[PDB]
Amino acid sequence: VKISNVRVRPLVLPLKQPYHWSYGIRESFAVNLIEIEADDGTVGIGECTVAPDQTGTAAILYRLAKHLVGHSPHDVAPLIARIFHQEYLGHGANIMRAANQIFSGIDMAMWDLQGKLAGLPVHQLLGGAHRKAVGYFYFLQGETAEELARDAAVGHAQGERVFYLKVGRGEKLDLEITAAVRGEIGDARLRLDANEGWSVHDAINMCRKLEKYDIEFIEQPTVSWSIPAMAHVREKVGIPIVADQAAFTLYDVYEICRQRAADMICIGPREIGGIQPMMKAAAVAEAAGLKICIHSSFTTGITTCAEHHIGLAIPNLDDGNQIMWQLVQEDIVSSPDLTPKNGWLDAFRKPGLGFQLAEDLVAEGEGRYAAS
Amino acid sequence: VKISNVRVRPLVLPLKQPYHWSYGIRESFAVNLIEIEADDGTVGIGECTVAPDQTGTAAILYRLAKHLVGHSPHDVAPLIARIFHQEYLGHGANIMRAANQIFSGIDMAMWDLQGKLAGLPVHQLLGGAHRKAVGYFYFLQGETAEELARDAAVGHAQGERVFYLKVGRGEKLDLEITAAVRGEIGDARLRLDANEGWSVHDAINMCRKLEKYDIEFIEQPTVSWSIPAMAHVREKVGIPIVADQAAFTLYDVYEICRQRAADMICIGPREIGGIQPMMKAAAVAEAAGLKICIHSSFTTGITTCAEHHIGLAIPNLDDGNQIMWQLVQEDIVSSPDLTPKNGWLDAFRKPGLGFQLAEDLVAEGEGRYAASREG
Amino acid sequence: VKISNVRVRPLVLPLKQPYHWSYGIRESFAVNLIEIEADDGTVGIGECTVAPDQTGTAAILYRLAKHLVGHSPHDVAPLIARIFHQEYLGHGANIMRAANQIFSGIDMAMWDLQGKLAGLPVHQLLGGAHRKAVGYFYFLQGETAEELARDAAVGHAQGERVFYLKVGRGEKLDLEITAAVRGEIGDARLRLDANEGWSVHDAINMCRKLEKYDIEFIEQPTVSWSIPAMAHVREKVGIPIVADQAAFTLYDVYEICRQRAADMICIGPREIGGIQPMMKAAAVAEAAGLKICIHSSFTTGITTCAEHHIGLAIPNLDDGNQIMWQLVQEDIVSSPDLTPKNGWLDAFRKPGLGFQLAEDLVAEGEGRYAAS
Amino acid sequence: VKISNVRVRPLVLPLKQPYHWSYGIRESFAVNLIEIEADDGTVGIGECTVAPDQTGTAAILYRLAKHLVGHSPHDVAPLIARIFHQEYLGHGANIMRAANQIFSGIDMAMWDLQGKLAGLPVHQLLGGAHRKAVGYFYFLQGETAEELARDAAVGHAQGERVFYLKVGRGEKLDLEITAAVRGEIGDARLRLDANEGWSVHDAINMCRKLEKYDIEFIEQPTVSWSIPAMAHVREKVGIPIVADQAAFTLYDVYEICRQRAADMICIGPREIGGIQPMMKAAAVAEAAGLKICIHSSFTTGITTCAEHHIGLAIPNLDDGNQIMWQLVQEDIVSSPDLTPKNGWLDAFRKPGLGFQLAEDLVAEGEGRYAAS
Repeated sequence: VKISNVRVRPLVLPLKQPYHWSYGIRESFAVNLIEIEADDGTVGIGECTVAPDQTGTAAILYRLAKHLVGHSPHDVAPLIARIFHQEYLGHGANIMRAANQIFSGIDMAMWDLQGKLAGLPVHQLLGGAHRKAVGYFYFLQGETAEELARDAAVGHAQGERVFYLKVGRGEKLDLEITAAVRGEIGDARLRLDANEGWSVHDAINMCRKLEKYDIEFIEQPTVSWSIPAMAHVREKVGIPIVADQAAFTLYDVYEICRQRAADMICIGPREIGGIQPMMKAAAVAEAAGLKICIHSSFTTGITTCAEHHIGLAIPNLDDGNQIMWQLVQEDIVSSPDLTPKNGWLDAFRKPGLGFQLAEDLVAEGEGRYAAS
Repeated sequence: VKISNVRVRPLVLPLKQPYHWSYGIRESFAVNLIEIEADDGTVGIGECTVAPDQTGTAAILYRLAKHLVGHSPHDVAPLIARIFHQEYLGHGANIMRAANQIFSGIDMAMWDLQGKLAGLPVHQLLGGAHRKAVGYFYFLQGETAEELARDAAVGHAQGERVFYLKVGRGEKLDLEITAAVRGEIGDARLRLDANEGWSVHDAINMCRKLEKYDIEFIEQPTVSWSIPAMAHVREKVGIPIVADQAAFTLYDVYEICRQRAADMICIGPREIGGIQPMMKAAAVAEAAGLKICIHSSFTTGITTCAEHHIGLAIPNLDDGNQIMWQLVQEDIVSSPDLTPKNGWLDAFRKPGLGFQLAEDLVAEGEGRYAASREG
Repeated sequence: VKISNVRVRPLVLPLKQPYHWSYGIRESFAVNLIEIEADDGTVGIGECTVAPDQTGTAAILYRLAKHLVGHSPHDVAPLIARIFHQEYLGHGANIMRAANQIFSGIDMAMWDLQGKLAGLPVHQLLGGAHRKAVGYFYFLQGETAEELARDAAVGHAQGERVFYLKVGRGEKLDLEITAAVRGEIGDARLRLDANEGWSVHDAINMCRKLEKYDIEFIEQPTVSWSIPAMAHVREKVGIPIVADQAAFTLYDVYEICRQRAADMICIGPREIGGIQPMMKAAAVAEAAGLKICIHSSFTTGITTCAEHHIGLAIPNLDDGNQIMWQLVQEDIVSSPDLTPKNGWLDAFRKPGLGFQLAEDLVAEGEGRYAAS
Repeated sequence: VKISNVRVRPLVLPLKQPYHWSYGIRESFAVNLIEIEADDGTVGIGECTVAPDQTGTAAILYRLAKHLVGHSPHDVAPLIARIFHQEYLGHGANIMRAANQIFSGIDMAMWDLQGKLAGLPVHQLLGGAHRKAVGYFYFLQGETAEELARDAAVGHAQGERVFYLKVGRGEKLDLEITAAVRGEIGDARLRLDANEGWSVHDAINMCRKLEKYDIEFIEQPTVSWSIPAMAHVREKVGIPIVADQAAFTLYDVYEICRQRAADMICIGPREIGGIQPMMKAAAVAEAAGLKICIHSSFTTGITTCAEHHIGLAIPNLDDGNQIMWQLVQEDIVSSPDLTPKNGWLDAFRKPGLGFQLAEDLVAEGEGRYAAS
C-alpha cells in the first residue's frame, strides 16, 4: 500500500459562547484538516492549529504533506524527519516548534491510517492501553466570580473530579474567583492556570496567598522561555508547579527533567509534533520520575481522539487531562461520544483514531473559511 | 509621523553558481521584501527568509506588518512585542524562532525607516560604531579538494584574512579538503563549519584528527537542539567550539552562556528577530565574557547592510563575520559597494541601512516569483 | 554635527526636611551637572552623584567630558569605552563602578542631546515605550512609628500604590514601624528596604517575623559585596528578596542572574553607567526571566527624567520604581511636572530627556557650592 | 599617641625611558604621597596611584585622611572602615575598588607609623617573616623581538630567575618575541602577561601555540570583569592561568577561589586597599590551597617597600613578585637599596616600611605636578 493523495481543508467553526482572550473576544476556532488517502481507498485524518495565519499555514501543511505521496503510511517517522530536514533545516530554519505544529496533523493522520488499515485502534499500535479510561479535567468558564462559581457548582454536581481555573487576572480578582470556585466544589481537586502571567516575585507571593484554597498545582506561572526561572519559582513555593508552554520539544522536556524545573509536564501533540513524539516525551519524563498531562488546543474532536489514544498508550499519565471539543458549537466528529462521564472517557476501540466525521458540518466549516 | 502603508514583495533571485546541499543543488535564493512607508513618503526596507514556503511566509509577513499601519516607526519594540502576543502567544503558538524569522525583516525595515527620517546610518541610532570597519570571512566554494584549494589560493593572494570551510563530508574527504586548503593559505586563519553533522564521539575524533591543521575553531559540530551536548564536546576537544544553529533566541544565548557551552556565539538577525534583538544578544554574551560573530543567511545585500550596521554597533564583535550577497548572480542592492577588501568593509554612512535598490532587478525578481507560481 | 563645548557645574541644593543617615543628618544634596553643547547650539544635560568628594569628582567628570569635544554625540558608546580605557584601564585602575558613576551623567547628557537634535524623546530613540506610564513607589519618611504611620496615612490618602519602608533599625523598632505602617495602608503593597543591614541569620529571622505584615519583598537584606550570601538568604526565607546594592555593573547583574541570587533586580543609571547600559542590564535580566526596578539616587529632577525614559523603554519593568526629586526644597527642573498621580507618571514626550531647567535655581545651587 | 596632622603631596616623576601603552607613550607617572604625623613628631609615609585624575584623587585622599586626625595609629582598621561607610557607602557609592585605591596609601602610612613608633619593621608587626628574602621577576621591556631579546640577554647575564614578558600583540608578533626571549634565557622561567587582551577562543588557541616555549603561566588572558570566562579558559588550556585584574577586593579573591578560576592570584596593595587587607586576601587564598604573587603598580620605591614587607609576612607567597621602582629616572627612596640581586631582596629590617626619602627629589616632583 502507498499513499495516493493528500488534501488540506481549512475550517472555521463557531464556538458555543464567546471565548475571552488577551486581545478581545473569540467566537470561533479554526483548524486545517489533513487527509491522507492510501491507494486502496482508506483515509487517515488529522488536523493542525493555524496561527499565525490559517491561509499561510494551510499552504505550508499542504506543501509538507505532498512529500508523502507514493510512500508507505508505516514509514511516518523517517518520512517526517526527511521532510523536516529538507524544507526547514536545509534552509537554515531550525524552527522545530513551528514545524511540530504542522507535523502534528500529519502524524495523527498517518497513525489513523495505519490503524484503519490494520483494523486496530491507535493505542494498540503503540503497545496497548495502560488504563480502561482516560481522565479529564473540567475547563471552567466565566469572567466573574459569580459565573465561574455557578459553572463549578454544575460541574461538581455532574460528577466532575478535577477543576481547572485560569488565574493571573490580578491579585484581587484571582483570590476572589479562586475562593468562589472552592466554595462550590467542596474538597474536590482544584488546579490553577497562571498562563505565564507572573513575574518571579509575583508568582511566589500569589502562591503564598492561594495556598489556603487547597490547590493541587499551578500551571506555568512564569514566562515560558525560561526554564531556569520556572525552577526558581518551583523551589521556593509550596504549591506544586506544572510546566506547560515551557515544554514543546523533546529537548525542552529533557531540559525540564534534568533541571527538575517542574513537578509534572503538560504537553500535547501540537507542541511535540504528533502521537509518536508524545511517546518519546513520555519516556523521558518517566525516566526522570515525572508524569505527563495532556495539553490540548483550540481544535476539534479529531484532536480529542488523538490525545485520547495518546493517553491510553502512556503509562505515566495524569488523570486530569485537557479536553476542548466541548467548546465547539457543532463539533465535526459524529462518533464516538466524546462527552466524559464523571471526568472519564472509557477507551475508544474503533480502528485508527476511532472517529467518524460529520461531512455536512465539515462542509459548512469550509464554507465559512471561504466566506472569510 | 505615522506608518501609512506596508508592502510585501516575494522575490526569486538566481545564484552565480549552483549551491550544493543535503538535497541536490540550489539554483537560486528566495526572499520576501517588506517595505514600510511613512505618511511623509519615506520608505523603510527589509527582507525575510522564506522556508518552509515562500507563499505561506509571505502571507504571514504581510499579516503581521499590517498591524503597523497608523503607528510610529519609533515604537518598533513594543509594536513587535504586541503583534507577537496577539497573533502567536494568544493562540498557544509559542514559536519564538519562527516568529523571529518574520520579525527580522520588519525590525530591519523599521530601523531603516528611522535612520532615513533622522538622516543617520542605523549604527548611529544604536550608540555609535565601535570600529572603523567590519571584518568578514572568506566563504570557500567547491566540492573537491582541488577546487577548494584553488579558491583558497586566490582568496589568500587577494588579501583575505579568515578562511571558512564547510566540513562534515565524511572523515576521509574532510581531512583531504582541510589539508588541501591549509596547504594554500600559509598560516592564515582557518575556520571549519561542521554544520550540525557530527555525533558526540565523532565530533571528538574529528577534532583530534583536524588539530594538526591549525583550526581557529569548529562551528556547531553537534545537533543544534542540544546545548548540553555541545558543551560536552567543547569540554573534551582541543579546538575551540562556536555555537551557531544552537543559538536563535535571547534565551538560547543566555543558556549557552550560563552553561559555558561555546567559546563564541555566531548569530544573526534572522534567528534573533532583528537588529535591536541582536544588540540584546550581544549584551548577554558581553556579560558572559563572550563575543558575537554575525551569522548570515541565503539572502541579499539588504541583509548584508543590516548585518553591517549591527556589526558596527556591537562592541564585542568578531572580525570574521559572515557575508553572503556575493553568491547572488545580480544582487538587488545598487549601492554601496558590498565587496570587502582584505576582508573589511569600512563603515557605511548613508541614512538608515544605507542602500539603494536596483528597481529593475527587484522587478525581475518579482517576475521569477510569479513564474514559479504558474504550476 | 559635532560637540563644541562641555561644562561641569557643581551644585548644592537644600532639602525639604532633614534626611537621616547612619552618620547623622543631611541638610542638602549635591550634584555635578554636565552640559554638552553641539556646534549648532543644542545642549544636552545630565548629572552625576558626587561622593566621596564633590570637588574631586567634579574635576574627574570634566576631564572625562573634555574628550568628547570634536566628536559626534551619536558615537556615545565607543566614546565612553575609549575614555574608560585611556583614563582608567590604561593605568591599572579597573574601577568600573567608580567610572560608571561619572559616565552616568555623560551618557545621560549625550542621549538628551541626540533626542533634542532629532526632536524625539529618549525612549523613542531606544525602541519605543512599553507602557503609557511608569509606576513609582512612595518613599516613606520618619524616625518613629508615629511619624511613619502619619506619612503612610498621607500617602494612602493620595492613592499611592506601593509603599517603601526602610527597616534594619533593630527587631523591636522594625516590627513596630512595619505594624504601624501596615495599619494605615489597608491591603496596599508594602516593600521593605533592609539596606544591607542584616547578617545572614538575622535576615532569616527578621523575614520570618515580618511575614505576618504581608510584605511584597525585602530589598538587599545582606552586605552587598557577597552575591552568594544573598542567594543563601533568598533560598531560605519566604519573602521575595530584591538585589539592590549588590548590582552595579553589567557583570554583577549577570552573576545575580546566573546564581538566581535575587527575585528581581533594582538598579539605576548611577550604578551601571547611564541610559544605554541600563538597556543592556535589562536585556540580561530579561533573558534570565527577571524584571528590573529602577534604583534612584540623592539627585535632582534631571535624573528623574532620565530614569523615566529608561523605564518606558524597558519591557521587563517593575511598577514601583524609585523616585527622589520630591525630597529637594526647590528642584531645578522647571518642566514637566514630576509629581506622580496615584503612583504614575504618564510618558514624557518632549525632545531628549524632556526637561527645561530653572536657570535661576541652578545659579543659586552653584552659589551654595562656591560658598562651601 | 594620636595623629596630629596629615598632608597630601602630588608628585610627577620622569621615567628612565618611554613606557609604551594602549594610548602611545608615557614618559613619567604620578603618585599622591600621604604623610600621617603623630603628636610625638613621628611620621608614617605611604602613597596612592592617581587615575583617573591626580588632582581629583589627591583631593579625595586629603578628605579621607583628615578623618584620622586626633585618633590612634593603632586603630587603622576600624578607622578606615568608618571612613569608608561615612564618605562612600552612606551616599550609595559602593565603589570598593575605587576606595581601596585611596585607602591603600592610608593603610600604608599607618603601618609605617606603627612600625616607627615601636621601632620594628612592618613584617614583624604582622607575625614575622616567612622567608629570608623576597623573590622578584625581571620586567622585560622593548617593542620588537630584537629589543626584547637583548633585554632578556641582559637579565640572564645578571642572574635573573623569573622573566616576565607582555604578549597579546597579535599572534605573529607574540610568537616571534616569545621565541626570541626564550632563546636568550636558556631554561629559565618565563611568564607571559596577556593583559586582558584575548577573547576566550583566542586565549585557548594562543596558549596552545605558546606551549612549545615552556611557559610557567599566562597572566589574565581574558577581560577581568568575568571570573567565569577566566575559569572557562583555565579549564581548557595546558598552561597555568594566573588571575590579576580580575582580583581587586577580598570578595573577588574569594570568588576566584570558590570557582577555581585561577591557579594563583596576583594582587597588590593598590587593588585590595593596603598592607593589612593583603594579609586577609592571602589567608583566603591559603584556605583555598592557592598562592599570592604581589601585583605592583606604576609607583615609586615607597610602594616597593610596602609590597616588600607584605611579601615577607605572607606564608603562601610566590617568588616572582612584581617590582616597578627601577622604571623611575630618580626614585624618591634614598635608602635602602631596592636593586634585586639574582632576583632577590633580603628582608629589610629598619623601623616601619624602613625607608628614607630623598627630600630634594620629592620637592622637584611637587614642582612638576605644579607645572602640569
